[PDB]
Amino acid sequence: MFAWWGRTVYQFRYIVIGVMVALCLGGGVYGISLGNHVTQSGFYDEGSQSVAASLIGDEVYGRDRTSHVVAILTPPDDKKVTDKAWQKKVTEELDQVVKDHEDQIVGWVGWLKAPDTTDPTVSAMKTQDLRHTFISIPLQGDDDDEILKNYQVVEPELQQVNGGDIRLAGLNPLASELTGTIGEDQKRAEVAAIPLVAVVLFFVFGTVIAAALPAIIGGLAIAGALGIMRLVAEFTPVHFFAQPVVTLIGLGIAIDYGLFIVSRFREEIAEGYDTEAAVRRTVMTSGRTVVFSAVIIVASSVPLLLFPQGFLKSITYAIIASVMLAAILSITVLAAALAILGPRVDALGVTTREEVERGFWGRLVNVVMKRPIAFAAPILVVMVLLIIPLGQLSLGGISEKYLPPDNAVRQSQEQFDKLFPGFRTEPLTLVMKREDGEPITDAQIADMRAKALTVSGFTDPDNDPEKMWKERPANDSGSKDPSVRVIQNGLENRNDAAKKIDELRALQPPHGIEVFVGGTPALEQDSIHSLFDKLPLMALILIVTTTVLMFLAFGSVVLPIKAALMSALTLGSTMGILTWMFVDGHGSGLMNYTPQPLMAPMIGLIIAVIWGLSTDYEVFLVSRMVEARERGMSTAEAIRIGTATTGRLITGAALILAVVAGAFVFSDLVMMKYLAFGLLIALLLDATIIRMFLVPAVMKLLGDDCWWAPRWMKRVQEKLGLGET
Repeated sequence: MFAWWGRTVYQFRYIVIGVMVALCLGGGVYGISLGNHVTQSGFYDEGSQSVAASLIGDEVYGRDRTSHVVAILTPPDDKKVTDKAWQKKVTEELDQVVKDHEDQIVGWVGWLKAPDTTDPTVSAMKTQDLRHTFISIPLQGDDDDEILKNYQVVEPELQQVNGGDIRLAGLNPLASELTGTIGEDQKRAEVAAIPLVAVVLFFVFGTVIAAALPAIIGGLAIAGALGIMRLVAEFTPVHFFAQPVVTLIGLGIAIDYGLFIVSRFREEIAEGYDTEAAVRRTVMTSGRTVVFSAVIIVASSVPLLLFPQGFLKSITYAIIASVMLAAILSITVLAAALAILGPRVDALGVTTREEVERGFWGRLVNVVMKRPIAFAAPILVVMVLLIIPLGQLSLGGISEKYLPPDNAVRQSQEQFDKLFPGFRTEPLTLVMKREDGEPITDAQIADMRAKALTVSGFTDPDNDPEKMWKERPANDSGSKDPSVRVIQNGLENRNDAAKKIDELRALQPPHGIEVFVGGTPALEQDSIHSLFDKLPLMALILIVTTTVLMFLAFGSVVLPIKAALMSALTLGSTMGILTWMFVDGHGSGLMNYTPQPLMAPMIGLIIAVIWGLSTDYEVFLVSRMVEARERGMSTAEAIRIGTATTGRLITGAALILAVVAGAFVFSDLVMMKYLAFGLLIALLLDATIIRMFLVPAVMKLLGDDCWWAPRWMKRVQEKLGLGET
């Protein structure tokens, strides 16, 4: 058991050193190079009819690659686009890029390719003043990654047209801007964070090693996480911006764990215990808390596996492997290292009031317990207002509003969207499939169109129903099948989408043929519906699982349901404050971002994380309160000893959470600013208001009830082998 590994680490000291040092360099080269090999197109389309209709549509008519990049060309010296010499010049320039990238571009299409054309919409492309015209440059590729790599192959030559004066916007210029914000945020973090975390560590300690240890743990952590994921990638892959967030969160709570390990070790050394005895009780003492915290986090993450998605699933998978690897390094490499040197790790030093505050905390807790209603009244009245704002919530999807207002690409896009209205559309698709496989008659088409025309409220920009519900264009790379045909059309107001969506699904097609209703508005409204359909069951599993787990940690049945209710209150209050600052806009002008609806599954993730985090700190605290109560003594003694042996710990764990929170205020990315700020604010509010107000008051209210426990449940607890408090 632990005694065995205790003696084995001395007998195998040489190989654990040779392996773990070899592993970090090996994991570094294999990790920095390889293992992240997953696509970015496909984290949201999961099941439903709209996705089947999208695969069938792409399979028959072929993927449409014209809506990738739109470049706006402007002649210098205020010359108009009708200038013929310039057009020839840029055409040769265009032909020059066509000469250099035949393997990436199919070709260019637009009014320039046919100045004298009878096509209405193309004559509607030129602006009424004949001063601006934009062209589309489709690129080769079967997925967005190959496309992006082609954009990076062509961006130089495309950015060199018009003597360098050319603004590049669109899908690929934006994807490039996003991943570049990734690199800017990583480097910003490594040049703003490692010095800040260096001075914060140096200002809390007095010896170099104690402050240098969390950094050593941090470097080994990312190396071992990249190695874990390299092993994970043979079965399931991990991707995205969601990886650095996983490294900052894991490295943070991991430093918290090693903070509680260095603190408990210094404490046992100061009481006068030898290294072995101290390490054995700290091991079990910490390890039992980490095991409880981990099983709690697992119960917080598995329900998402009850309802799959993708991006979220990959993150919950990353969290489980990150917390488990953190616990393993906490109870293996670190504990052994601290065991050999011991207190002479603090010997050399930099050669070249905590008790007064702890007493103020004791006098203040005695004042609170002395006049509790003066605290209970304001807290519970503060409670009603938390959910007032919660009701206001709206749910939406991704769009160009997701970037900061000073980004060049967004303004270029907004200019395109105001200069050339009507070209950008999000249409609903009517995918038609016959099971006989035989062709669809012209009459069957005029009949389907007449029934789609029996529903009002659908856009008609031409002002003519004969031209409505056109057939989709057939590209030269689709397996044309007369068994499938699709017609599409946008909405005048995306808000009537929900109403009209129910009208589209309710239509009865002809006898033998089947109709599929698709398009991006339907996938979004079906994920929204499925989430608000499975939200009650999610909360149900979350509550029953956390209550039984607390019924196992504690011996009571009322205390777990009480903590569950107070954790639900904290949850509701957190999402109510978030809706109160992100939906109505109070605070948007200062932090520089635009208020808009949130992506619901991210609110599910934040609820699970906050719940598990507050529960872990509740188990750590009441776990020490119960250990002291189980050691005898009166209630006031157990209270004082608890809020005395941990005031300095919860204070340092808070300083740490604030340093990391300042690193997430520097984490950039607007949708990351909303999430990271939500977690930081709620975490500080709960960890400085909820725990310290609610706990002393509730325990006081219970009184002697705090110790009751059914007899058969105490024998069950004893029959499993648990109770080494």
